[PDB]
Amino acid sequence: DVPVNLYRPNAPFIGKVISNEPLVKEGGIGIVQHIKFDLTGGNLKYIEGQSIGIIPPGVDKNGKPEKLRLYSIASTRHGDDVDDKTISLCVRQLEYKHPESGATVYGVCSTYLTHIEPGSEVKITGPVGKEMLLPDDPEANVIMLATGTGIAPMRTYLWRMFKDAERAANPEYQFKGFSWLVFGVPTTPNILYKEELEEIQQKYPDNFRLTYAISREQKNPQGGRMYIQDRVAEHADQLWQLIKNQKTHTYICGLRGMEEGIDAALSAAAAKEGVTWSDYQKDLKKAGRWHVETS
Ligand SMILES: Cc1cc2nc3c(=O)[nH]c(=O)nc-3n(C[C@H](O)[C@H](O)[C@H](O)COP(=O)(O)OP(=O)(O)OC[C@H]3O[C@@H](n4cnc5c(N)ncnc54)[C@H](O)[C@@H]3O)c2cc1C
Ligand SMILES: NC(=O)c1ccc[n+]([C@@H]2O[C@H](COP(=O)([O-])OP(=O)(O)OC[C@H]3O[C@@H](n4cnc5c(N)ncnc54)[C@H](OP(=O)(O)O)[C@@H]3O)[C@@H](O)[C@H]2O)c1
Repeated sequence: DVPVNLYRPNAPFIGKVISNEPLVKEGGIGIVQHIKFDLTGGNLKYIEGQSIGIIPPGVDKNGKPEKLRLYSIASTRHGDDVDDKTISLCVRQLEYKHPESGATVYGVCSTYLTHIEPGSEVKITGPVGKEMLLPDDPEANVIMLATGTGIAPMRTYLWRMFKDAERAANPEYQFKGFSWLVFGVPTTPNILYKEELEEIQQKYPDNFRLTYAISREQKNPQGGRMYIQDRVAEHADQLWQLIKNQKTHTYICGLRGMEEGIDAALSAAAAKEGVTWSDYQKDLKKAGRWHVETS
């Protein structure tokens, strides 16, 4: 049922870029682009939470062809236009200062993508992944913890759940549970899809909660910059109480250094009721209700 590897690296699907739009507003840090590709002419199908690979042109320092890089799909299975004809990505241009050099280094595939022009042909593979799938149960509770581009799979869940056109297209999935997104980014201008996320909260106040952790505009109780683990700590009991429901699913996507703080917070909450979080968590993973995707 779940589509996987309809296209592989040795024979990728060649899709055409339809649009490449900026997501970081003025005054924000870095570049993050929402890129939409045309899937017509191929049979690439996918579902929420999956990823696709992108093979950039060129060779590496050793003269070897560039390998694919994975990107979390940012659109629902129907595409942003709900026409089953496209797929979108949320790509940050990777750039860092070279060790003891000061010179900025630019990621190969992400620079290629963020600067790509509409009409360009791109090699796509996939889809891949069965670790971040959304429950078919419309009554489920969905906790979403994300940082930066980790918002990608969350957008696919939230759009399917709350977009008017999606609800009209998915008679089998009329969401009426509770979803809570805790999103961490450095600045307000960096809140990806801010306008749309807030529109959902306004229209579905009883079904969607939105919490931000803005590091350059907020500080935690300790005086440090506000990060996602700080928000989880702040609402640890509320989160634990929700997680206890057998119908609750939790999704974590973003940097590889966020789970540690998250676990510390939930561990203290569960310990109050004589529960060892590490063990409970293991059981949640085994049951397919604790979804993590970081790097
Ligand atoms: C399952 C999955 C989903 C992903 N989803 C997304 C997504 O939705 N959006 C997105 O933008 N990215 C996503 N990524 C990351 C993506 O796959 C690429 O790794 C990213 O875009 C960088 O690739 P690049 O080709 O631009 O950089 P490359 O040319 O491949 O350079 C990367 C290399 O630079 C070095 N490096 C990286 N960071 C630093 C640093 N901070 N300091 C010093 N050295 C460093 C490392 O040696 C690294 O191997 C995802 C990754 C995976 C595994
Ligand atoms: N499938 C996957 O494995 C998957 C999928 C999608 C994304 N990703 C990963 O997620 C990352 C997205 O990064 P981005 O560039 O989009 O992020 P970003 O916009 O630069 O920032 C995200 C926020 O996280 C903060 N942060 C730093 N260390 C943290 C920690 N240990 N715990 C929690 N927050 C921390 C940052 O701090 P400051 O404000 O102080 O800078 C910032 O506010 C990528 O590196 C990508 O590899 C992985």
